[PDB]
Amino acid sequence: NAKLQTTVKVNEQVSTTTKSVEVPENKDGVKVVDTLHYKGLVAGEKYEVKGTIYAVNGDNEEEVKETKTAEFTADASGQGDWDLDFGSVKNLEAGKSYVVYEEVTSKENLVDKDNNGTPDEKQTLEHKDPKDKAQIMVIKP
Repeated sequence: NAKLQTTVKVNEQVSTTTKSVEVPENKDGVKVVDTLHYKGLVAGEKYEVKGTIYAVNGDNEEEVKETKTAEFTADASGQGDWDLDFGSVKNLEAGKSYVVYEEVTSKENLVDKDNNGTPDEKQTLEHKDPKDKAQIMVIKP
């Protein structure tokens, strides 16, 4: 029911579903922000987010380059955007591609998974797509 899509922004360049940003190499730092587009969350609840940047060659993810955790609050309508700011990310190398993965977990138990009338499980979302262009940056010279 709940869905998570993501959009990576590098400096002012924004990846889309049809076009990953091609970013001129700057090993001293490029600013990376990932927007989480969520739907189907519980209004006003806190959620813990863990974002990861991986070097990606095909479907195979290589090393983790960067990690960032944060706590957000779900919009009143249970759908909206969160910005996870990785800050200045170093040593993204020309000729390589990097993908952002997101993991979302409610602070509180919200799901009655055991069908006992009581929330007993956290609501969990994830977007870990190595082929999602919207979450990919390509570094160029």
